[PDB]
Amino acid sequence: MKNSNDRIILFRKAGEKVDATKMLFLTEYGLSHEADTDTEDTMDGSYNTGGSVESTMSGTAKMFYGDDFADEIEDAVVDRVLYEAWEVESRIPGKNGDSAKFKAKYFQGFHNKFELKAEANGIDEYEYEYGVNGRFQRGFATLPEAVTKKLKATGYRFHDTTKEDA
Amino acid sequence: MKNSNDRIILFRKAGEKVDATKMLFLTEYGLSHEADTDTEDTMDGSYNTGGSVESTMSGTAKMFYGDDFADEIEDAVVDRVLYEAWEVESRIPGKNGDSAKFKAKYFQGFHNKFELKAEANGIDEYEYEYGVNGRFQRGFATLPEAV
Amino acid sequence: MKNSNDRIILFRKAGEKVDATKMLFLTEYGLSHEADTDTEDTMDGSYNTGGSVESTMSGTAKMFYGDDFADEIEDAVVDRVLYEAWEVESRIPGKNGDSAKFKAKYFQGFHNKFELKAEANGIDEYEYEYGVNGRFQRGFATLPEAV
Amino acid sequence: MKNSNDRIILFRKAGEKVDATKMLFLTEYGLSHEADTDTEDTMDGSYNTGGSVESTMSGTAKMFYGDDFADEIEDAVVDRVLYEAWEVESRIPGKNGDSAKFKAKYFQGFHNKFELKAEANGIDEYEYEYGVNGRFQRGFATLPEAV
Amino acid sequence: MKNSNDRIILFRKAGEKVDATKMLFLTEYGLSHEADTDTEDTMDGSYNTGGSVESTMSGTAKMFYGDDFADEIEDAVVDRVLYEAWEVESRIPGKNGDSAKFKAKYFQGFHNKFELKAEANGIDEYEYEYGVNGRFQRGFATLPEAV
Amino acid sequence: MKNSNDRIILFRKAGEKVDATKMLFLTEYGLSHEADTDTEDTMDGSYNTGGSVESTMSGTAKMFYGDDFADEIEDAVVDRVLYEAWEVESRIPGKNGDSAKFKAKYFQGFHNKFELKAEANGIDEYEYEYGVNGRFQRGFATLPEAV
Amino acid sequence: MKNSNDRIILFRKAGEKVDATKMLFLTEYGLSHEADTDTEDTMDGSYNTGGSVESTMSGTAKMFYGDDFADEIEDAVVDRVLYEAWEVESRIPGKNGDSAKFKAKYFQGFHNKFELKAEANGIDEYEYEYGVNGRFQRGFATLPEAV
Amino acid sequence: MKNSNDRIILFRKAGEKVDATKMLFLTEYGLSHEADTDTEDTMDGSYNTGGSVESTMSGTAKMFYGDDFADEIEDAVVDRVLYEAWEVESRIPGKNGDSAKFKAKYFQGFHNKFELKAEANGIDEYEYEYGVNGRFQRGFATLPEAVTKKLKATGYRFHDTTKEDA
Amino acid sequence: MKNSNDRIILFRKAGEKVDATKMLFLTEYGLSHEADTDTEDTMDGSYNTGGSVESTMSGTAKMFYGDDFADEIEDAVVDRVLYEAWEVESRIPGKNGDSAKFKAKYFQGFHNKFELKAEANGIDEYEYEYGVNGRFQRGFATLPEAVTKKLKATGYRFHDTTKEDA
Amino acid sequence: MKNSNDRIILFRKAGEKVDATKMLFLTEYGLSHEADTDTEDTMDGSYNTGGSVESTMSGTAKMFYGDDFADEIEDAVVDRVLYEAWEVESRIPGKNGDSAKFKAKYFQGFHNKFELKAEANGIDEYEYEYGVNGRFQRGFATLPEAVTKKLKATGYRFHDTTKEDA
Amino acid sequence: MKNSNDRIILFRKAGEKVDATKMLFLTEYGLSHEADTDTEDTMDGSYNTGGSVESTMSGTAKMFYGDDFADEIEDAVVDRVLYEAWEVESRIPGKNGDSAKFKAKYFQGFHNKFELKAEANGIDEYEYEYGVNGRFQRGFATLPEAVTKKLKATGYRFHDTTKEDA
Amino acid sequence: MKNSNDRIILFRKAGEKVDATKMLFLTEYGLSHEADTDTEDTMDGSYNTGGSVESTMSGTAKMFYGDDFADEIEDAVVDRVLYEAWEVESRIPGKNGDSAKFKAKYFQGFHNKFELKAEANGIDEYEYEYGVNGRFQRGFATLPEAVTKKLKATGYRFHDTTKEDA
Repeated sequence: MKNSNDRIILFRKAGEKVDATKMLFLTEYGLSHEADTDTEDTMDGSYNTGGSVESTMSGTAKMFYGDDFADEIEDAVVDRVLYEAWEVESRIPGKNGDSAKFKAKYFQGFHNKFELKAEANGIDEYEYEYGVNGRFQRGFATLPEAVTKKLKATGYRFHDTTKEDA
Repeated sequence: MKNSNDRIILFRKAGEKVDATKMLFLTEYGLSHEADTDTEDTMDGSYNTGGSVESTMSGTAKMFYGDDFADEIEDAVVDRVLYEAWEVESRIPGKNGDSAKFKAKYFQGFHNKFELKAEANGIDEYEYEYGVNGRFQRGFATLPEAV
Repeated sequence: MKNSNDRIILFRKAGEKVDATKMLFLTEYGLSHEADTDTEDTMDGSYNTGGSVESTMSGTAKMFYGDDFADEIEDAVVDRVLYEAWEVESRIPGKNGDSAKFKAKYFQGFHNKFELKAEANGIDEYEYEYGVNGRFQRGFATLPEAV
Repeated sequence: MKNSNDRIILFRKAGEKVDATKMLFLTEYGLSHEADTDTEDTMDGSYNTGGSVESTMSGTAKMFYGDDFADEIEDAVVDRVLYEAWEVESRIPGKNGDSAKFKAKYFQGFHNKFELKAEANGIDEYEYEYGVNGRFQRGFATLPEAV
Repeated sequence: MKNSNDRIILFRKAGEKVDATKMLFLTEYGLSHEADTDTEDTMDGSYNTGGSVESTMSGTAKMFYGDDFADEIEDAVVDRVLYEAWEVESRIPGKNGDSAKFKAKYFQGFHNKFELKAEANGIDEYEYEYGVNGRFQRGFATLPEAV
Repeated sequence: MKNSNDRIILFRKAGEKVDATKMLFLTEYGLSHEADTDTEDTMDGSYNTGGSVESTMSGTAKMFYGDDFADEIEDAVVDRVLYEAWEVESRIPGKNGDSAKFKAKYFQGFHNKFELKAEANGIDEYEYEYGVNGRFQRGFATLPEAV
Repeated sequence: MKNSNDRIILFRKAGEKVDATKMLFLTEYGLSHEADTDTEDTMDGSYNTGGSVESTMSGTAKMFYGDDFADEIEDAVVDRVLYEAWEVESRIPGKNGDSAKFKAKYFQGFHNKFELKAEANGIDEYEYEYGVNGRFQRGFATLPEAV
Repeated sequence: MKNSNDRIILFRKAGEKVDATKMLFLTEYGLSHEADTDTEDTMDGSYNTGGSVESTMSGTAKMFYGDDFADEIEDAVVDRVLYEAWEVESRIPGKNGDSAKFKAKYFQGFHNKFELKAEANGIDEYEYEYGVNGRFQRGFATLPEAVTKKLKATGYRFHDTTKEDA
Repeated sequence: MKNSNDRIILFRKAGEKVDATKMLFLTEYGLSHEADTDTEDTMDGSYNTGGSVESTMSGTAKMFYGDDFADEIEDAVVDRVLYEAWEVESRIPGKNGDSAKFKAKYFQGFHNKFELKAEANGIDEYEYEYGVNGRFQRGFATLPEAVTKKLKATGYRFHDTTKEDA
Repeated sequence: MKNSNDRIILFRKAGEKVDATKMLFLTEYGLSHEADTDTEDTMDGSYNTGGSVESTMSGTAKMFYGDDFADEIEDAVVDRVLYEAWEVESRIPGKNGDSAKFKAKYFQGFHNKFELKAEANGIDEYEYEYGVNGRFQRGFATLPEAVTKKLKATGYRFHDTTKEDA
Repeated sequence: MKNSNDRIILFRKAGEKVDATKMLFLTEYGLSHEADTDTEDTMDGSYNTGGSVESTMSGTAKMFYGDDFADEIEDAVVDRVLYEAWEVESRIPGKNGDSAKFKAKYFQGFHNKFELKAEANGIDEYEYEYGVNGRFQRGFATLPEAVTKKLKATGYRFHDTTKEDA
Repeated sequence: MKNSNDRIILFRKAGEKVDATKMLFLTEYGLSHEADTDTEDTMDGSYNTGGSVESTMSGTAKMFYGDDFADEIEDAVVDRVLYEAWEVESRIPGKNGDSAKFKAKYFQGFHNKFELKAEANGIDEYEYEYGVNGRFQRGFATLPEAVTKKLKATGYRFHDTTKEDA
């Protein structure tokens, strides 16, 4: 009972004191939290001791002229830049003394892969896989004004005919 | 109660702000909104997916000598230029200060198809299919030359 | 023995509790229940799978000046708002205290399609397809304005 | 030589042993047996696979006031309840002690579809498709109320 | 120059050597041979594959009281028993000692489909499709009861 | 300006050099050449692939007593023997020493389908589809028996 | 207002610069431009892909004795030679120094299909489908022999 | 002759003394019991000695707004929390002095994997793979009231027209 | 020229003195007899010495309410119980002084895998892979009365209308 | 320009002095001759020296009641019996003083794999992979009378109506 | 909002002082920037230290008669010639004092793979995978006149009838 | 802008002084030039030193009665015979004092694989993979008369009716 369009992605470069940057035009998306069971089994029983996680998140996108962000992702991949990213679900606001904040999943890592593709008379898309350093942290997050105005994204409001407006 | 010929239909390219025109000699005009909803099953119940809606309109008209508009359409379908159109119902004016402009639906998209047809001893007829490209807005619009 | 025009058909948005209306100038109305049962074979025999049933109803009607309801429908198909409808058979009242309300079928779902059509020197006709979204309930319902 | 209207057609739910009824105002009734045999080729020859046979019957009838059976059918297609039906040819009685009961075919399955239809100034017609779910048995069956 | 009704058409089960019969009240009868040849391309040229040929025949006829054969057919399509059939053209006798037997085509296969149909105030009609299962042999065959 | 019945159409098996014949009682005859060209897109432009062309011809004719040729055709489609055919237009002779032979198209291939059909109180009609198997050659050909 | 028979239609092979001709006895002629636009969905919105447009034209005409052009067409579809065609509207001359040449559309491509057809006691008719292979240019062109 | 809808899943966190939690809107489901044959073969015979099992269970789901359970599953995967889960088949009640209890398969472990996915204008689903510590235990289990009332799940009962009810 | 429906599967637990148990509603089926060629090749020739076989049989099924057998299979997989199973082909009876016996393939082993699956409004099926200890043995086998009566499996014989019978 | 139907397969067990046995109702067929290049490359050149081949042949079939041959193949697989097999192409007879003989490819080996499969209301097919000892030998071979009469395989010749014949 | 047709590929052989060479008739295209996380994890934390990248770019093409370039690519693959290549995106010109220059991605390497394919009555295409030495460099690049005139690529301008022009 | 039909394949056995042999009825075709980058990376840079190539060429064909060539290929694969082969593209003749010669790619090796396949009422095709010793050589090659006359391959010229010709 939840449309994915609702979820939103925010990015930022760690040692940069600026507001986040939404990721536009991502078609697919995925977030895998694997686990490796450090289990040691007795000869007369069994036990699990620990777990080494291998979290990660995958996404696609469509490379529109306007934003140069994909270039930043690529520079991160090739230059091994640390990036902090969080998916901040819209339409799930705070409960107690929190209304503009929104549910989230904040995690940091390095972009361990990035790969585009393009065909004739076709939009040129790409796919990035992003690691996750350790465990992620959840917590209600607020959005920056820029992302808020983008979220609206109204399309071609009513214009008029015979030269009143383009 | 509305005679079809009351429905007036205009087009123009987005770039050409000044330009204005109307489609002539319509025989059959048909709008369409097609909702893509295919529920995928669930153990505890079922959910009805909300999919996109590819609305489109198909009209057939005739082709005479004092007009080339249909040629502009068969140009656009190929060059894939953008257009925007106005489905205005006449005899339905504004409410307060918009009386000169009658109710209409405005939508911007491309012409997805052009197909004309000839028949020995008969006037040639051209049909066109136009994809609306998103939500269709409402309001009122003013006609040119009072017709 | 029932003349089709006895079948009365109402719609309204779930949110607008107060709102009420009826469809007018129906020409052909058709309900449908489609059972998806495809047996998959078995060595010892065969089993008939029980699949979902996507019931839907399609109606065509005319479009006149003193009404905009059809416009609300061509709005909903796009905006994909929910609606709920009432297929009430008149001349069939309650049994004990429900006489004013006649038998009907109630079901809530979306409008899956709108397609109108024009024809030179003729009234424009709009057709609509509505998906019922689940089991259709039975009972009796009351008409507005005694008609 | 048999006039179609001689073919009589009954239904009832398996659970309701006592219940009995008949379909009324048939216009077109059609049975069908569809053999799925697709030979897959062989170097030394060819073999004709023996596949299942999904037999089904489709009937259209009218809908009047003194009956709700068709409503039970449009209920079953949704609720996917079992039914069992009798295709009895009248004017064909038993041979020794079964004269009161005429030849018939008996088969139990679900109603796979219901689709009714209206038309301004005309009686509404409902069509149904019933899947037989296996081999159809033969014998003789007795009518109710001598008709 | 041959009136269709000259074509006589017989069936019988392989097991029942003694049994013999004929199809009655044909309205439209049609044989078919369908060659599956799909050339797959080649750099130096092209080769035309020689595929199997699924020949089949479809006939419609009427259904009266003094016959149950059609019921045997609607039995076989389900039970998927083998049959063998004779497409004999009358008025074409042997050449030397086979005059009593007229030219015919003999082929053994299953009945792939049965579909009957009713219509208020009309005789019910049953159609059948029979798959021939291989090469169809030729020669002459003798009719029963001189008709 | 050519009346269809001027088109004369002959067949014969490649092996039987001496054999010659003609098709009789054509009602509708139709040749066809189908080009398979599906451009696959390219970044710098587009290229139109040059694919094979499966030409074929379909003719319907009648079936009388003083001929069995149609039976040879329904034999070939099954046995998948080769044939070769001649689409000769009469009233179009050679130019220098070929006047006795009229223009024609020659092509060798198989008969891809045979389908005859009967109708109570009517002459049975057989249709055939022939695949040409490659380029069709041109030239002039001589008729038998001056007709 | 344009009678169809005003539309004049010429063809010729690219190699044969000198050659020129016209299509004769058209009955129905139809041009078509088909835009392939299938939006693939996006989380933040939707984008309408701009795909290629496979324009093509289909015409049917008659076939007489004093012409072989149609034969050249049924040759090209097979040999897959290039051609180029001119859809010139007569009664529409130039503007300054091009009056002798009337408006026309020029496009070069292959003939994608040829299909002729015969009918006892009637003139044979050949239909052709031509793929335009890219953008269609506009301008004016001169007729041969003043007709 | 058994529709899957009947089977029901119940979860619970081990060190939590509360009633179980149904798992809503699971589309697919699977339960694999692999085995590793600790077999030793003589030079003049053959033998099987033991077997190391690698049981596990996989499931999908659809992430509706109402419940935050998927978040709990995820927290488990990343934090290695032990969970006890059992599928309790409905419509198969107890035989002897047991009517409210239902057939079941009880097992506990750790969630070794969790991974969601989401596309444009599409519901956002996910897939979790859950290990099984050792052998499972079967036994007739009773459901908690909450699960019982959910099981009913009637939909949009008959309302009325012209303002009597929404 | 042989319909698979004809073949029939019989199971039994080894140290149990009872009659076999047919396996109902198996859709697919398979029986792989791999081999490992213990071959030693000279420098001036070649030779095969022996072969280690890895026989096994795979099957699916559909989990109808009536029978609890699938539960027994599962208990085996998890508990490593030795089972003896044979496919006994119907419609191929004995030749010499044997009429009720039927051709067969008898083999013993442990169930090395079992795994079910189920989807919405779908029958819940499963798949099991069963090892084979060593070489199997062929020999005409007789069926137990229970399996014989099941084999008939007639469906909804002719009942009557207007209350004579359900 | 060659229909596969023409090719024919003959089998025989080595230490058996009898005539071959055709393999009926094989749908697919394949014959792979892999190679392993024992190549040694200098530091200033390259060389191929030898090659170890891994030839083999695969086939399917359809298990008709009449013949018990598939059982023999299976016994070979599980018992490691040596089998000599040759594909003898029909319609390619001898050239010089040879007319009844036919072109062929003769090879010996052990059946390294065999595996059947079967579905509901479906014919029960199988697939066998057969090794090849070393290099095969080609040479015109004659067929046994049995195979010759089978090759004809005419179907349901013209019978007669009204009790003259079945 | 970006058609791939816009992007353009330029090639050149390193020790050659000539202008670049566009690559015509490439259908697909791809550019993968993998990464290998040289990460060392403490026993009480985690850390990433470095990253070894494995960039590369893949493309197809269609082998038109006119150009012999594909032959040069092949000679490279087989001869291990160093090539410098850059994708220079059209319709994204310079910003400050730069108008003829275009955005780009310049990288050098060796062609680690090349492979064509061709079917009957089909255009003969090919696929090449090209490594990337280290990190690539971005920077606004200008095109050579040759590529500029090719970019236009107008098709069959208006000719005339009855012998004025071919 | 090049149809594959144009390209032609020529084969020959090395130690045989005869003219080449075309390969008829090949449907598919492929020519892969892999590379293995003998690269050594400093701790403060990177370098490529050499490359070991693994070129090869794959092809299919259709086994027409007329030619016995496929048998020769097979004999090679099994006997490790060295063959020299070159694709000589038609419709690309010599430039300077060369008109009958045609562009080509000459290479020799051993046939490392060969494998046929055949189905019911289907033409019997096969697939061969052929290695390449070292680097190939390109050079304009002339064709042998035999191949030239085959290239024409005209089909069923105009015959005549009523017994004039078959």
